[PDB]
Amino acid sequence: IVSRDIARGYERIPIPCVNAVDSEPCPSNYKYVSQNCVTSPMNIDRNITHLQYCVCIDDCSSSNCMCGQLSMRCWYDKDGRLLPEFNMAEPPLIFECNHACSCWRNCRNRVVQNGLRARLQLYRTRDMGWGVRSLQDIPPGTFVCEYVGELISDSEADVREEDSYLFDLDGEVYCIDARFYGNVSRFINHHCEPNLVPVRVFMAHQDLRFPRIAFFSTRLIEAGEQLGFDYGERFWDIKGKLFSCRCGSPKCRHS
Ligand SMILES: COc1cc2c(NC3CCN(CCCCCN)CC3)nc(NCCCN(C)C)nc2cc1OCCCCCN
Ligand SMILES: [Zn+2]
Ligand SMILES: [Zn+2]
Ligand SMILES: [Zn+2]
Ligand SMILES: [Zn+2]
Repeated sequence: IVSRDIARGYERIPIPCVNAVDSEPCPSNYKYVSQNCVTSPMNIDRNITHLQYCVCIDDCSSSNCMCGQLSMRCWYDKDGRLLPEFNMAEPPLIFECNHACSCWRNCRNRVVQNGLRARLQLYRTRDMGWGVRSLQDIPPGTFVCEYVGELISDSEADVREEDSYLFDLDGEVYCIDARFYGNVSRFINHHCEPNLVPVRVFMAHQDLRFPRIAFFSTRLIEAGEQLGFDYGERFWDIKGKLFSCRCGSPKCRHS
């Protein structure tokens, strides 16, 4: 246990850092942030009159909810987990209720905006690197964590040497660079048969150029199991020429 909480209390629950492999301290060559940040101007559309919202008089569990319609339909069940019908292979955009909605803060269409609910842990792996794992079982379709970092423009990401922490939000594209500023997600390793899938979500604003990346479990994740997600083709078309994926999956597509 090299750190009581890498989030310094910014998350709803601590994210401890342990090392049972060697004596290396907890990573400290980056700034931990719980929400996305920018290192320049960024004209995100936060005009409240531009927000589409609902006028539900219930807990937004009816087919009339405008926010559910924008999401195709509300995909969250009573527990806040994605319904079985959710398409993990090609996730729809999710629009959660916002402050312009007539509903209450505890309505059904609010999950990602409620923050971290799982017991996660940053840990030293065998390959002398770092990974993240759940310390509890996590049912399928559960929101685990958001991919947080430095929001930057495509051209800006194009002049950065270290590109191993980028995440594309594919006119005019933007990326999230978790190299200098990032949250626990910057430590999740790649996996060809991922237990985590990224979903584009909109909460306080609905500027389509700036979706927020939420990781939902693709199946039951057992306590102690390491978290992972598919980095994608761009990552491997570039890094594939430097090393082979070691996710160790019988279906590994990058080794
Ligand atoms: C590591 O894998 C990734 C690399 C990326 C990258 N790399 C470039 C390579 C060339 N240098 C050039 C360096 C020049 C240096 C000059 N001193 C700048 C960074 N650029 C961009 N977007 C910008 C592409 C240009 N646009 C015009 C299309 N996105 C990337 C997304 C990646 O997968 C992310 C997958 C998830 C991984 C999560 N950890
Ligand atoms: Zn509603
Ligand atoms: Zn609502
Ligand atoms: Zn709403
Ligand atoms: Zn692999």
